[PDB]
Amino acid sequence: LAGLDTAIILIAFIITASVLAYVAINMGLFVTQ
Amino acid sequence: LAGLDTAIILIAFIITASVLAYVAINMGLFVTQ
Repeated sequence: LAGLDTAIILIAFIITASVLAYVAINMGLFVTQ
Repeated sequence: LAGLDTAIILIAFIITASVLAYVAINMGLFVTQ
């Protein structure tokens, strides 16, 4: 099925969103300060 | 995002105001003397 496939792609794509926010926020506070 | 670029756009122009103010006050401080 894809239900177990989609759930795995979900966790992966969610982490890459967290890393993107981790860097984007950091660079936000850096150039601001 | 309009937050990072604006901060750089900001600092790019605040630098410009500093250099113009630099040669501005230097202009008056000379001619009056």
